[PDB]
Amino acid sequence: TATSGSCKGRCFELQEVGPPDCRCDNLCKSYSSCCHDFDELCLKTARGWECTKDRCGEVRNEENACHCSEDCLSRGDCCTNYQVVCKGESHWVDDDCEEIKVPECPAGFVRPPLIIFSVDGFRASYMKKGSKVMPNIEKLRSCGTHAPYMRPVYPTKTFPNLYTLATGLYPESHGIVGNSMYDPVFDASFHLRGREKFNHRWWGGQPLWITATKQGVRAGTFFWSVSIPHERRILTILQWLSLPDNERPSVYAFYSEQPDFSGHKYGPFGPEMTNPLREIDKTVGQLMDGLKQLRLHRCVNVIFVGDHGMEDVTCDRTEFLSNYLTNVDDITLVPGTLGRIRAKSINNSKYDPKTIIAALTCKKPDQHFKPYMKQHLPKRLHYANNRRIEDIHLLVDRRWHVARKPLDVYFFQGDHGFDNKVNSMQTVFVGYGPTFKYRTKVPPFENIELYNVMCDLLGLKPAPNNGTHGSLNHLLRTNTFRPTMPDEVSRPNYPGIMYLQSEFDLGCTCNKRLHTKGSTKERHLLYGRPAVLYRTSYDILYHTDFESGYSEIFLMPLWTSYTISKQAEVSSIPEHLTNCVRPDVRVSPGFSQNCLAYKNDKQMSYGFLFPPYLSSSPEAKYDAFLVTNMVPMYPAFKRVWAYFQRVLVKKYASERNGVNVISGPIFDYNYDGLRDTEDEIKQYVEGSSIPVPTHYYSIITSCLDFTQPADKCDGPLSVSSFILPHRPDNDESCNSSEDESKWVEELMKMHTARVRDIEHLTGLDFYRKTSRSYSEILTLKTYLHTYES
Ligand SMILES: *[C@@H]1O[C@H](CO)[C@@H](O[C@@H]2O[C@H](CO)[C@@H](O[C@@H]3O[C@H](CO[C@H]4O[C@H](CO)[C@@H](O)[C@H](O[C@H]5O[C@H](CO)[C@@H](O)[C@H](O)[C@@H]5O[C@H]5O[C@H](CO)[C@@H](O)[C@H](O)[C@@H]5O)[C@@H]4O)[C@@H](O)[C@H](O[C@H]4O[C@H](CO)[C@@H](O)[C@H](O)[C@@H]4O[C@H]4O[C@H](CO)[C@@H](O)[C@H](O)[C@@H]4O)[C@@H]3O)[C@H](O)[C@H]2NC(C)=O)[C@H](O)[C@H]1NC(C)=O
Ligand SMILES: Cc1cc(COc2n[nH]c3c2CCN(C(=O)c2ccc(S(N)(=O)=O)cc2)CC3)c(C(C)(C)C)cc1Cl
Ligand SMILES: Cc1cc(COc2n[nH]c3c2CCN(C(=O)c2ccc(S(N)(=O)=O)cc2)CC3)c(C(C)(C)C)cc1Cl
Ligand SMILES: [Ca+2]
Ligand SMILES: [Ca+2]
Ligand SMILES: [Cl-]
Ligand SMILES: [K+]
Ligand code: NA
Ligand SMILES: [Zn+2]
Repeated sequence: TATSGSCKGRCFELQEVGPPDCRCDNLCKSYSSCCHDFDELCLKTARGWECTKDRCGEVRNEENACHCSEDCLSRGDCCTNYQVVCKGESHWVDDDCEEIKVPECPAGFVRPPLIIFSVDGFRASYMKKGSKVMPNIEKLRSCGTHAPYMRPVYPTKTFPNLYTLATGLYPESHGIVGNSMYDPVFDASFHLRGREKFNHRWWGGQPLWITATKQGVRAGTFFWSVSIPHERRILTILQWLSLPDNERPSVYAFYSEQPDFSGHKYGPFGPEMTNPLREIDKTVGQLMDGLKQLRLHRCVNVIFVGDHGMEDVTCDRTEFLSNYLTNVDDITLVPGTLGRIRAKSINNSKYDPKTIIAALTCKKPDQHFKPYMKQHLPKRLHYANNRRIEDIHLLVDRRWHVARKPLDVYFFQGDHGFDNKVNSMQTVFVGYGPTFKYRTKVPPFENIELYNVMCDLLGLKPAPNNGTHGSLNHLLRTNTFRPTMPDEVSRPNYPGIMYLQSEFDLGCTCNKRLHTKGSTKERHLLYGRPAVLYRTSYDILYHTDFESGYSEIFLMPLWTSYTISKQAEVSSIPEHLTNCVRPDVRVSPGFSQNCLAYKNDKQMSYGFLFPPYLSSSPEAKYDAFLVTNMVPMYPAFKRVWAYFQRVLVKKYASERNGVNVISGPIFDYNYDGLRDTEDEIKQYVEGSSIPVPTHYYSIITSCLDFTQPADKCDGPLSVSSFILPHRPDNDESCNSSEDESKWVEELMKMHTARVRDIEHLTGLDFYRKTSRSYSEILTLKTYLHTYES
């Protein structure tokens, strides 16, 4: 570039220029392309950041970092404390909270601006634990809308989380799957240090600044160069807010590398952390004071958000793969608070993923990581459908690291990156301004949801993303998004009695009419039938104790719904009943399973969706053993499922005052988080067309007010759900030799899920017929029961 050009009149210009011009935008530094005089003109520091009484009314000196002259407000370049020191005004933090019912903006503003104030490593518990030293942040939190915590995405690192904030996408979809990555298609490596990360090919989706710009709404920079001091970042935003109407952005971002930087050195709660928290709070105060001087403090919506939390982690708490693998030199590891393994050489024909997994599985009693093939990771992590994610993954216990060899580890006392349900990884959310609610607490929610909300705040249509638009309506005073329930694509058949017993050849070892036309359906289907959102052929089957949507294409239920009261009795299941699976006279032989395929398949057995253990009556129990209630299950998985059905369902009914359960299969052989089509299924029961699920789900709903039984609930609902992997072993559960009471519940907690996760995986839409607002239901569908204290 012709660096001999000048930044005079151009400092922090919003639109980058190309060669031969030199640049004065904030990215110039990152591209070594700033005009020669950029530091001199654009990064002024003279006299620091604060007006003093002696400077009030000064003649303007262009060398100063900020101004205390009479003309500074119209120029938009006063120091943030100018009006306090020189005009007897109060600091924003010292003013009482006053509800902001409507935007109170200068003429020419067409919408309230949005400022995203992002703090790296701001762990959720800082809001309480640091309260005495963060009065500005505490005022935003108490006066605005806040959650107790916000859940990050996995991995709980900066780049994946900030880019999720910007796009509404899971890392597997936006592509920023770690702070370090290898892309095999491009044969390229992304690192925190170096130039490859600047290549646009890494950054997928459509970030908020693009969404805005394409829709005619101007944006400030999102990236801030490390060397631009925070006070200059703030002053820059405030100068941009003073631009003419057709030049001024509507969306802005601030980023702070604190408290993360100090948290890595000192741990999350090291005594050294107080000062960083005070410093960040000071910066918030600068911004708020600056807005108040500009008459924008009741105009702009401020989002105070972190990217992830921070855990205690030390060099000694490192597991070494060289203690497990004889062949450690044949692998490449992406190390730390997660592990990702691939072959060092793609020409090495002796590398074998299975052997690596086996050598890493339950080898030391206290082992502080667990290996997975990525498709076997908990589905809630949504961490598999990208070629940048290695097939072999190590989920590392909180407080630990993994490394390849001890020499890699020859400082830090804090780190992050762990599973996003871990409490130490949670972060913060506050929204303050005219469009957010006043003095309102909202439940915890996921950061994937925020893109849609920022688009709502800006009048933008969001690009397609992984939020559930409307699930955060309860944060907002205005600009809610009101969607319609998706249209049902396939209508059910309602078959009657159409086949005689002797038409079947199952190969098994061997008022009723009111219940078959759906007379207890009100009790067992409490929220309406699920809607099927794709083209298929299915049947609704009614029974005294349960209702099902039976797929003629997959030869099993898509869903099975049943209600269990607090007083339900559990009964024995003798094996002669399990062996004598009965034809369903409503469903053709051709569209049914059989016992022979199971007898022939030495690896596959079967279970039942409605639990025979919880049958209400003799008439009713026969229904539990219908061929249309059977599902393929490996013997190892039947241990898990039997415990859930025999012990856990009744325990949850007792605790919750009844539960409604919807269970069913999931097929996701391509690990994309989406329902498989029939032609994607990789495994059948031997000699048959009976497809093998990759997972089994259950959605367990009750009354939020547990004084009301689940079947007579007048108000909001409570849900917990799971997506259990259908595996042929229990190798994931290192204590699985013990009784199920010692390991199954732990496995289930790990595989906790949102209803929305199940919806993606099944093409079903739940909760169609409740008494509740649709936005309330969408929030319910995004809920995750995390099992953390
Ligand atoms: C979370 O939300 C996101 C956003 O809604 C959901 O992701 C979408 O899911 C769709 C289904 O998986 C997917 O749709 C496919 O789009 C293809 C066009 O894709 C390009 O163009 C779009 C639009 O501008 C762009 O967004 C895409 O961006 C991806 O790829 C670039 C690299 O080019 C990456 O930088 C970027 O990060 C992003 O990667 C992510 O998605 C790709 C898949 O697109 C993954 O490979 C990555 O790992 C990463 O996850 C692209 O630039 C389109 O071509 C597809 O159509 C084919 O396949 C379907 C199969 O059902 C079929 O109907 C079509 O006929 C067609 O078939 C032909 O191609 C097949 C595949 O090669 C072939 O085998 C057949 O024989 C046929 O010839 C399909 O429509 C959409 O791209 C993504 N969007 C994003 C941003 O990720 C996501 O599902 C949500 N998650 C959950 C769990 O709900
Ligand atoms: C609001 C918002 C802001 C930004 C800008 O964010 C940044 N501006 N400037 C820096 C950043 C972050 C990275 N970075 C780091 O120093 C860093 C720090 C810790 C870790 S670690 N180790 O804690 O994970 C890893 C990297 C360099 C400085 C973005 C984008 C997407 C543009 C990044 C999106 C949004 Cl929505
Ligand atoms: C895509 C991407 C690239 C890079 C490399 O660097 C950049 N190259 N090109 C841009 C960036 C930074 C991000 N970025 C902005 O912050 C921005 C700038 C101007 C306006 S504007 N023009 O609307 O005012 C709005 C937003 C868009 C442009 C990074 C890292 C983190 C590696 C820096 C992160 C990302 Cl997500
Ligand atoms: Ca020029
Ligand atoms: Ca799939
Ligand atoms: Cl990483
Ligand atoms: K078998
Ligand atoms: Na085991
Ligand atoms: Zn960090």
